[PDB]
Amino acid sequence: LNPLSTPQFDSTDETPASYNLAVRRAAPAVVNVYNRGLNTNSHNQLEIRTLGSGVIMDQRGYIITNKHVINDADQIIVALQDGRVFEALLVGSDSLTDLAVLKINATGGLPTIPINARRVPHIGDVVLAIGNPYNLGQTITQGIISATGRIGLNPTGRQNFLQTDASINHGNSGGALVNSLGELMGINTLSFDKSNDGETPEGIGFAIPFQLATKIMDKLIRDGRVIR
Amino acid sequence: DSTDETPASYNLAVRRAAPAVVNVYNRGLNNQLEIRTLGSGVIMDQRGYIITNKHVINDADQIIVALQDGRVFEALLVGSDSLTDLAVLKINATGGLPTIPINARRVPHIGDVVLAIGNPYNLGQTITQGIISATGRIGLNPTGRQNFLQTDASINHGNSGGALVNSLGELMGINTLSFDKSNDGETPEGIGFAIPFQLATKIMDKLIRDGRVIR
Amino acid sequence: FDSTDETPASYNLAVRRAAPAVVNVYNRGLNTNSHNQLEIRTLGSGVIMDQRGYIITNKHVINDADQIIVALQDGRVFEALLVGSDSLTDLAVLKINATGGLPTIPINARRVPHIGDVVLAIGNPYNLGQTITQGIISATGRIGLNPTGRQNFLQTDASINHGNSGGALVNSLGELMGINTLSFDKSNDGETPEGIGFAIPFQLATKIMDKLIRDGRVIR
Repeated sequence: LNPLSTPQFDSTDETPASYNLAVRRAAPAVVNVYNRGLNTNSHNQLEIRTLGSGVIMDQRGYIITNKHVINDADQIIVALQDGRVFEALLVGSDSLTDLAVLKINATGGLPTIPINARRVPHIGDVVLAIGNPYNLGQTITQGIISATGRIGLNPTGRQNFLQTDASINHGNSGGALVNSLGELMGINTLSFDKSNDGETPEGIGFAIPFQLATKIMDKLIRDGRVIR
Repeated sequence: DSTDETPASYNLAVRRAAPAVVNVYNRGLNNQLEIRTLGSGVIMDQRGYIITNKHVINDADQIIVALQDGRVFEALLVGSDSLTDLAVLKINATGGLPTIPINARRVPHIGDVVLAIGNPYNLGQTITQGIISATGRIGLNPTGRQNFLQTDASINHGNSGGALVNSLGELMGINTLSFDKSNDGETPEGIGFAIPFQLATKIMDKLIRDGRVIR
Repeated sequence: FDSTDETPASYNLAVRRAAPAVVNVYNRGLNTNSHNQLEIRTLGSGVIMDQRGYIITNKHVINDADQIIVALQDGRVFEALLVGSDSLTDLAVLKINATGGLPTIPINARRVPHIGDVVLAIGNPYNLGQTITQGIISATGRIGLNPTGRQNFLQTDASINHGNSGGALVNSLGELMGINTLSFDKSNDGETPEGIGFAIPFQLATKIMDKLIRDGRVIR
């Protein structure tokens, strides 16, 4: 076999501006989550009661999602972008953060979300939201970090939310907010649909910061509940 | 023009692509000709044929095309295709019309930055920015077997038939519909669909040659 | 892969440069039951244009105020005085009197917005607190008759909501490009428009401000 390498050939065209690198790194670890409930008022068949997204946090099969998504589920289904579908067990949940942890049991290696514990999110950072709006299939939307928390009391009622204008819709809750490197910045929350005044908000969404999310996950895995 | 290239900008894509995107008006008799609906169109190649969506020009008594340079021409229908929702128009202008950049070698990738170019609410040509959000989508309607690019570049009534382009100004798609199905009153945000350019060019060529898509 | 040494794409430089000079503006209404609390009649934003404490906002934000309150991102809160307003351009100028230095918005008088330029909108949507949203310049005025009825609006798809009016639209260098105003929120067909917002170009806004400061009003 010839010991010398052959030239590698590459595109002859200019490179389009793109966040595909972040997508390739992060999106395989973001799953579609389905809450199925027995329809008691029919023949007890399972049906999708609500849906959202989730993030595979480690190779063992632990997944973070939102508690409201999986509340009162008779069966929780997790679908990966490679086509695999699993039934998940509920490990635990925390109402104070609206986070829940699921566990799946898989034979083949699981993709995991990139996490850089030393990365500090900054206002103005470009972010991608990854989730399953309206069950159309995994969708990537792009925005920036609009705020990283609040000092004063405010309409979210919270002080540590990330805020973003990456389009968030029903189905995105529990999914990932990542930066342009594919690093997890947060877990997207429920969508903000209507203002107190009755206006339709545009480009206003919230996420639980990743540092808090991982801390809560670890507690739920270890103890099955958050003791404070 | 002495254009200042300093700020972060997609003006390069705009200057290359936007002159080739036209405003399309579907006018019907009343007493007189009123606008029934409107959209956009893309001047595709040196031949000067314009692509738009069939739903934009359907049942039109008169089709008007307005170029960004201020000229206004009646357009004549070359052909259309219901399955792909595409139509091709010709205008009676002399040649040399600005054309959209097209790169047949380019594969749209999820995450690519894109600009939507069209005429939302008859405001005049409008550029909005997003990314390719997904590929191979059946669209707003759950039943179909067509393939769409999905984008979060904001599109509104009046964008249909318009261009979706990348940072190079290359045509990625023809914007076609916005997802608007609500669960319980909320408004879907940032979910729009476009016909991939590769399909649009294949259908255009068939309509130019045969006047219809022969299947 | 290992992304530790990689740098996230960011417009934080523009935010750090411009955001401190963008204030929350509150139009307070006392009514009968809110004499001793802040009941908000109207919500908006404003831009500190110079160290003296002159602030640009929109006239509709401050119309009919019993009191005008301005809050800075550094936590300072001031009573603001109405210096003047211009109905034609829907601009108003406020004045605050502060002991400590004030942040001012970056201005590059030679820079002009171009279609496709990346922009950040900075304001106080829904009283959430200062919020940065990102879009591009969608249009720079219109030559002919159009649905805004005006010819000089910047149009942008940076998300704008109630509370943003009077705030800043800045480019990637943090330079002021315009003053955000009301967005297109409901079409005649009953649809909800997305990504259609308008701003007054900064050159026009600065001219109006200068006149209002000098005369208390635009003299024709």
